Amino acid sequence: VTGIYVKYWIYVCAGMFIVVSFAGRLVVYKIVYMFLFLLCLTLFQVYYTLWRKLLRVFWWLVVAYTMLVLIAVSELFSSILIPGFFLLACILQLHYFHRPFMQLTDLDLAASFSAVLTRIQVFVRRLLELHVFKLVALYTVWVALKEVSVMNLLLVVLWAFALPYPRFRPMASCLSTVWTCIIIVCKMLYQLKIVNPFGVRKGYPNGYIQNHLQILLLLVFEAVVYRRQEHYRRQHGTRQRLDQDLLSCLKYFINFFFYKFGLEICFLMAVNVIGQRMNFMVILHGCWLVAILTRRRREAIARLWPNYCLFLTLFLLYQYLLCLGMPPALCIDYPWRWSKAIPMNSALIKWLYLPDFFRAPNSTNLISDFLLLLCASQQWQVFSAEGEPNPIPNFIHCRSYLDMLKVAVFRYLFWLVLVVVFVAGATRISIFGLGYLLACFYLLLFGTTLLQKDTRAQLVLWDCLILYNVTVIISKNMLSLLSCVFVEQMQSNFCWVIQLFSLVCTVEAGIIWDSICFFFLLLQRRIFLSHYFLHVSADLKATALQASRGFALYNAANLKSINFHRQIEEKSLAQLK
Ligand SMILES: CCCCCCCCCCCCCCCCCC(=O)OC[C@H](COP(=O)(O)OC[C@H](N)C(=O)O)OC(=O)CCCCCCCCCCCCCCCCC
Ligand SMILES: CCCCCCCCCCCCCCCCCC(=O)OC[C@H](COP(=O)(O)OC[C@H](N)C(=O)O)OC(=O)CCCCCCCCCCCCCCCCC
Repeated sequence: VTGIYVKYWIYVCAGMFIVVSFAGRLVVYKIVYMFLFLLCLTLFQVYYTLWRKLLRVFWWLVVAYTMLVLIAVSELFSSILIPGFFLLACILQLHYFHRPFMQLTDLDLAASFSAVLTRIQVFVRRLLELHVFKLVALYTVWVALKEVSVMNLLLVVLWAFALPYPRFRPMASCLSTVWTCIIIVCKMLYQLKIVNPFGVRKGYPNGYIQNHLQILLLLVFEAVVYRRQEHYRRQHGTRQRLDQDLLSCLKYFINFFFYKFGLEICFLMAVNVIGQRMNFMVILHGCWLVAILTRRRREAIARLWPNYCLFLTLFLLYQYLLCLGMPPALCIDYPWRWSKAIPMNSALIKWLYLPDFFRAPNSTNLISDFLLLLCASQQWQVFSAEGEPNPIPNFIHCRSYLDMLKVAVFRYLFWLVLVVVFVAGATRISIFGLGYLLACFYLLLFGTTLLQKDTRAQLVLWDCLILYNVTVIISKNMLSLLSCVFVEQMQSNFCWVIQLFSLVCTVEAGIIWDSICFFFLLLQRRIFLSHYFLHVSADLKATALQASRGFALYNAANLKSINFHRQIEEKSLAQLK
């Protein structure tokens, strides 16, 4: 207990200070002073100016806060109790939990706990991108959803154009913390009962500042993790190691999952956002995806990556700005929505991503675009971060458990892809379904002969098929307009146009079979290039070289059987004679 108190002390003080909220209405003593002190301490910790370099000043400021609280001190039956408890807690933390805390800040379960803690800390530190990603998710899914307005666009923009540029990431994070503190102050200011009628607070439960508090808590947790990693670091290959057992391969993928499949995952996330949003902006996304994908060689992808990333981040910023525009203070309306008889209506203004007060554009899909941005930034980092033919004969045959998986992946997956293509084609009625069915049929008929072909024609035909699939994706995205904007009019005019395509409105979901088909096709395209498949193709060629002997052996067996029967009949007839 003494060690726990000496170690985990400041957290109790922070919790006690935070517990001072919901003190009826807004009182400067209740919030302003305490909230300002907590914000100053948190900002000092984030910037490491005092709370991580002059913690004596931190203790002095804690003592000063306790003195101010004392100077400040059923109406007062319970209100006079929380300040006393907070003062007592601060005095206790300053009595014994101050010097040992500063010093520390400068049974088979034991081994398991040690291993779990070491793995978690190593992951948080080395794979700091994961932490950054969690903080980004908590800073985007809240600002873009809860309070979509000014005073939250600054932090969103800062992080959005900090993620693809890690050189700006550290200071930007600190700036975000400062901005969060400012937002918190605003949330504390607007909660007062002195308003009486951008980004108004309108505090209902006075739970209306939980977003900024959670963002600050996540930032503090990330900073604490980084500081602990630095303290541990100051104190106290894999590819060849792949082919021993399943555990080694699992650990190797845990290490370098993104390094090899980042482009595939980014394409999959682009398809996912395309499916989820389904608008004109998505038409732009699809056009740019085909533009990148047309250049087949990876070096062209390297050349065109920075343009992709910059275009996508500026597109995200434009989307967020377009979400919040023309504040309702000026009662004038947008240059489109008049009382005129212009052909546009509510359906088209919903489809076309435009700001309208009657139907504000959705703000729970920017998350998918931001995830795509994160994938693109990680892949840009990977791009900037730049014998087996002996083993592969030995996985052509079976060993402990890695060989079975290798043969099931590099040999028995070319047919699962065809099965998935057939299922996708036959599970939804359209012209695209017929095209998928015909492609699957042709591939299945000419499977083995295609496998034994050289890599060139194989990649040519595979790229043709995947480009047809992405063309189908973009065509469905295009026709979603006529599927939703002009449902009744087109239905009355023509019902066969609704027959030939899936005209239902989508509004993970939507094009799911198509997405997995795209995934499997891209995976098989990647497989066709690895060395592992080379000697599987060699085995197929060897099987082709055969088939001049099986017929001979069947004939030999037939001759053996017929001659045995003949001999027994001759014995019988000799007996008869
Ligand atoms: C939400 C919480 C989840 C928590 C999960 C915890 C468990 C999962 C952990 C995830 C795996 C983490 C693996 C990290 C691997 C780091 C590799 C690494 O730093 O590269 C090696 C480093 C740095 O090389 P470089 O300068 O970039 O390039 C050198 C050269 N140019 C080249 O081509 O490269 O150069 C070096 O020489 C340094 C080598 C250091 C290697 C560190 C890893 C050691 C082995 C793996 C340990 C952990 C494995 C996973 C455990 C999983 C447990 C379930
Ligand atoms: C309720 C029903 C549930 C049904 C769920 C079914 C689950 C099925 C899981 C199947 C797992 C297979 C996924 C692995 C993905 C394979 C695709 C892939 O990664 O390509 C292989 C890549 C590409 O080659 P390369 O490393 O770059 O080669 C170096 C160089 N380029 C060269 O070639 O020169 O690099 C590699 O070659 C790496 C090869 C590693 C592949 C290992 C696969 C492990 C499979 C794990 C299956 C475990 C099943 C457990 C069953 C439990 C039952 C209770």
